[PDB]
Amino acid sequence: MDRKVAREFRHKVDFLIENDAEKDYLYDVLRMYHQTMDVAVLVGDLKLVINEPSRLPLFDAIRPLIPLKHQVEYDQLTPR
Repeated sequence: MDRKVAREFRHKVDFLIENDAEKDYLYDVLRMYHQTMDVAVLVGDLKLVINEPSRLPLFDAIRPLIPLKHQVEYDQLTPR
C-alpha cells in the first residue's frame, strides 16, 4: 500500500521550493531526522530554510512523512 501523499509531496516541494540546492537541504534534514530522531533540530533547520511564509504550506506535506505521534508534537513545537 502506497502513501499517496508521497506524490503530492514531490509536486508541492518542487512548486514551493523550485530550487535544486534548497530541495537537497530539506531532504538532508529528513534523512538525518530519521537516524537522529530529533524533532527539535528538525524544526529548527526547517525554519531557517522554510522561514519564508510562502514555504510554510510545505509543512503540510512534511507531516505525512513524519510519524503519527510526531505530527502532534510537530505542531506543539512549531509556533504561529
